[PDB]
Amino acid sequence: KRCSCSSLMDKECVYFCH
Amino acid sequence: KRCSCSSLMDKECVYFCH
Repeated sequence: KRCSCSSLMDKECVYFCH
Repeated sequence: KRCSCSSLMDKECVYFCH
């Protein structure tokens, strides 16, 4: 992964980080 | 912060995550 999201419900973060 | 970056050299990750 590019990063680990603080909130797993933060879908844009999940998409960015994966 | 929004997320934790795998590399702090990855500046777009820093800007998105911080």
